[PDB]
Amino acid sequence: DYRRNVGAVADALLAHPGPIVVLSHENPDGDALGSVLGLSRALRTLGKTVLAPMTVPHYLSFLPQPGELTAPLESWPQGALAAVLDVDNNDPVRVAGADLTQFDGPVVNVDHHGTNLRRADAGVVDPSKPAAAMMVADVIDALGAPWSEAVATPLMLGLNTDTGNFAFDSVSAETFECAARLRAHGARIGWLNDQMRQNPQSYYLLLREVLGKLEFLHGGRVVQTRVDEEMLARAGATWEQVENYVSMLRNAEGAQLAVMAKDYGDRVKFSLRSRGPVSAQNIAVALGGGGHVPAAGATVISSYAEARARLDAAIEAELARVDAQ
Amino acid sequence: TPDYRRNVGAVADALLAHPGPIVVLSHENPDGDALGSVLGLSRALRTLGKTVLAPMTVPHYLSFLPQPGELTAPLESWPQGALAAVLDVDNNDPVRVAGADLTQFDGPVVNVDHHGTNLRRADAGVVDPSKPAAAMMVADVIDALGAPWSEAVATPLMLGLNTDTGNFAFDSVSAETFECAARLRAHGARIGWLNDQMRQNPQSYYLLLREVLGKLEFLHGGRVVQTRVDEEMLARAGATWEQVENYVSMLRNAEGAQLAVMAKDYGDRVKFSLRSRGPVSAQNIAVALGGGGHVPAAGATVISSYAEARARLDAAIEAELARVDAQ
Ligand SMILES: [Mg+2]
Ligand SMILES: [Mg+2]
Ligand SMILES: [Mg+2]
Ligand SMILES: [Mg+2]
Repeated sequence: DYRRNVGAVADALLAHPGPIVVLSHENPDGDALGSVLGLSRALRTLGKTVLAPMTVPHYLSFLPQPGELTAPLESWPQGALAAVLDVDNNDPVRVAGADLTQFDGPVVNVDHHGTNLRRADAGVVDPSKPAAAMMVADVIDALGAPWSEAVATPLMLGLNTDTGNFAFDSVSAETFECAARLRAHGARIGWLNDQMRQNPQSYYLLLREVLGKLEFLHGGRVVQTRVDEEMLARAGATWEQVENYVSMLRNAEGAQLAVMAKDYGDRVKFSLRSRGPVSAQNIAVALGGGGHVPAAGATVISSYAEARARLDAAIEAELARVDAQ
Repeated sequence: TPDYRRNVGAVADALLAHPGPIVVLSHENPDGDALGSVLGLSRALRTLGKTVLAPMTVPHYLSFLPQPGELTAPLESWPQGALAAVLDVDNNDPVRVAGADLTQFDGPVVNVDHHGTNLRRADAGVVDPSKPAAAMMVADVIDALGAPWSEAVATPLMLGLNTDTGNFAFDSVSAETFECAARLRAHGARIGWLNDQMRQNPQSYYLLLREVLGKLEFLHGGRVVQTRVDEEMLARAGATWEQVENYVSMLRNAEGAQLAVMAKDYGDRVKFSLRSRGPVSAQNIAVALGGGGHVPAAGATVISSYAEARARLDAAIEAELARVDAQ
């Protein structure tokens, strides 16, 4: 069925005579941007007219060339087809650059999220692939293989970012084979990573702050850090940059729990990473929230001291969880 | 290539045919490729019933990878009838071969290496600088050995592949590099565990980073980034001078910067590491302080206090930028 559906997506794209609007999810990541650019370039080499509305984050701005990605679409072009990647088309609120609730043309979808409703004129959803870019590569082969370096490179970038440079346990042998194909097509791995290593002054100044509120507590097995808007003002950064430090704190030794705490002032908004025989969703269901399986995310509308005490009690609760299991 | 496959075959042949002990060696201060290649070949050779000694000193950050008592201390003499299997280094470069003294040995030597400077002289050998990790080539040798594959063999070879390619990020990564990773992963290489263990940072790392970042400085409008580390900072952090080595690179990553400078202040002298981009020559700046190097990567040791040294480094920086802009 994977093969048959990759084929149906590609056939629908090949058969479409009008413009093709290529879309991904709001706040696009490397997989989103990379899948949209790879598919867009492949379709343009075949002579398709493509619109790709997307707001490029700065750390990814080296990749698009002028006029490849546009501002959000005012209105849908006549005879358009929508190719939605790395997100569910049945979730318009999460699809950025065009409003799918105002469109009635054919819709095609390529996604690797298990939450997908699996409803489109032609679609392929495969949670066992760790990046939509892998799936888009298979579509491009099914389109007639319009390969070039310009197509391969953005797809390799999305393979990279969605697997954390081939570090996550989602990486299968098939993931590596796809990277081998992409490299043979010309993907510029060295250039990609020289570009992805660049960091703004904001990053360093904010990481000086983030580390300023760091403590190795619980006798040595839990780490905790904290960020306020003054710290953001002194670093010259934004709140969407604090989401690059909880990963580094999970990496601490002799520890089990790495807690980030965003302190807007009138509420605390947590990100609680962990590792080992400790779960971080038995603290996100012990003070409320949502997420994925090992992740977390809980908002306490109190001030700073109180929310942290609530969190510490929930952590001793996961501690009894460990003492029991 | 037939040459490559013939030499892989000759190396496996010499290993299978040898009746006595096989001493498996790599270079001093082993990296992930050295340890991972030594462990993969040693484990494979043991499933074929061979007597293997693997003398190696493992650095702390890699000590998760060997089984306890899998490696030995350096050999103070050679077992009778031994063969030396030298990986990830040239056997004609004995100073760099750690764990045994190859100038005292004249039994059979086998070599598996991927550096171009290798003299290519061994009783059986294969050198291929187009392979980005010796662990790739060791995997090919294990195929030619006929040894049973398993997670124990595949996992250490996967680490060497990771560490020598920078997690598949260097320009040396080829299609066949990824084809090798796929094959290792299919054999059970524990990719998640490996990257967990490689990102296990002691408290010292974070404290030292805070201190280093505490002295970070952006100068000349972002073009120049600069910091330093002294003994007080290492005392406060519980850190070593060794841990001050991944910092000149994290600084070169600063956007808009054409020059990164790290200064190590030992009380009586200051060692400067300089990296530059675009038109800025780190060499000219280093030569002005008494040092030198390549155009984008240079160094100098000034025998003074940090204050005196910094003033002279600022002066040398101003001249270089002034030359660049006047061009
Ligand atoms: Mg995404
Ligand atoms: Mg994705
Ligand atoms: Mg090496
Ligand atoms: Mg090597």
